[PDB]
Amino acid sequence: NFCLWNLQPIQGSWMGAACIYQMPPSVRNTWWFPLLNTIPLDQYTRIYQWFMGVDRDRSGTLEINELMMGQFPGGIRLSPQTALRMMRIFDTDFNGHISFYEFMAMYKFMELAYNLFVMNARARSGTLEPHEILPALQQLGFYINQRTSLLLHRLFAMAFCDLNCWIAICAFAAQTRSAYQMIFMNPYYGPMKPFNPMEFGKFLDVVTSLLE
Amino acid sequence: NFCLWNLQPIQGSWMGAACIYQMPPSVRNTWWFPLLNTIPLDQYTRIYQWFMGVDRDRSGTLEINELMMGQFPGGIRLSPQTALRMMRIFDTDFNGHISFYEFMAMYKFMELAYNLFVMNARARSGTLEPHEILPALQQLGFYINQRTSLLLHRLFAMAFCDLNCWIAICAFAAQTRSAYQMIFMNPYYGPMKPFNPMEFGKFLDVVTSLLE
Ligand SMILES: [Ca+2]
Ligand SMILES: [Ca+2]
Ligand SMILES: [Ca+2]
Ligand SMILES: [Ca+2]
Ligand SMILES: [Cl-]
Ligand SMILES: [Cl-]
Repeated sequence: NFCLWNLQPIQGSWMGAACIYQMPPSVRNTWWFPLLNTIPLDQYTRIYQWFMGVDRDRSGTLEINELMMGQFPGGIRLSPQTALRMMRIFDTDFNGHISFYEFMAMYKFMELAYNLFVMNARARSGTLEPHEILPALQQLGFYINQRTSLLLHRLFAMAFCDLNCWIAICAFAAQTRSAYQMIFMNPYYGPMKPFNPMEFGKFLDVVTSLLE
Repeated sequence: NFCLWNLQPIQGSWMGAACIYQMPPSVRNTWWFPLLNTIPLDQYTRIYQWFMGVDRDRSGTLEINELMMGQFPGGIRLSPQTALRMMRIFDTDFNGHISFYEFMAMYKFMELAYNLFVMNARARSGTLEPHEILPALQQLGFYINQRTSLLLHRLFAMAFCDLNCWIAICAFAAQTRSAYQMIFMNPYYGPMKPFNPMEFGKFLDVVTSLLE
């Protein structure tokens, strides 16, 4: 719009630059960084309060044991496997710690996943049946096929897939996205191509098949 | 040598061409095809006898249930997961059948893996301890790192890794090789680069991390 009363924020607004330049390069370079600009300041304090509840030794950081022990929004809990996936996604420094800014990303990611869970649990509230996994993952940007969606339900769930199992699936898909980023940063594979969600979906189908 | 008495066979000898051109394109195009030229004719009949023992419905082909039920050389047995990996490696036609030529490859692969198992089970006969997995896989051509070798022992074994568990590991590494072949055949990633075992080793490290 060119309407004065309805002006939308632009990506990379000058007002955010101060904050952005102070952030660690690892954080700024990562595929999930744009999650950070979706969070209003007024939710900052809520997320920070949550962070404090998970940070059991008050280190100002989250370690894998804290993720395994933590309660997250919507009653989400993480198995040891899933806590490790969250570390591999969000500890972009590879130091074994999740910083507050890294947790903010993880929190938003979990809230996106939770929203799609509730939206796609239509046959039975609080569970995803196998046929609901495909659309929920597509909505999140993971363009997989039916074969793959049924394989993920089988690997990560039982009849139905509860919220925790859904978050496990989403963490696997996101860790594969990080792995993809790492692989294609290797200069052996030529100049880095822009991300193509359809091509990445095919990559995710293939890597999923390696899990069985 | 230029010695008449000690002439070595050359790869792609004219005498094998008749056979090679009659083979299905899927088989000829696959990364494991050179396994086939390592098998002398006199072992043909032994492998065929073994094939017949696994082929329970005499279809002239092996299906996944036959792999799950089959006994292979060295007392090797395949879990459901590993039988499926063997299908993903060797059913290059994607028809759900392993042909005799596809089984020949699988048999040779298993014999290579079995030989390295016996060679590397030094601390205790009939088992690989975690530190023996790294050299055995390097000997097979899979250039992984220590982190990865210990992750594979953890994922696929217990204290020690028996033969069947080792074959499971080898099948995972080989299925990842097939996956790599498939991924890099996609024209999105540019002209296909020649295979580089060191670069592939790094790829295997990364994909291994996705299994936990
Ligand atoms: Ca802490
Ligand atoms: Ca970190
Ligand atoms: Ca059969
Ligand atoms: Ca076949
Ligand atoms: Cl589909
Ligand atoms: Cl190493």
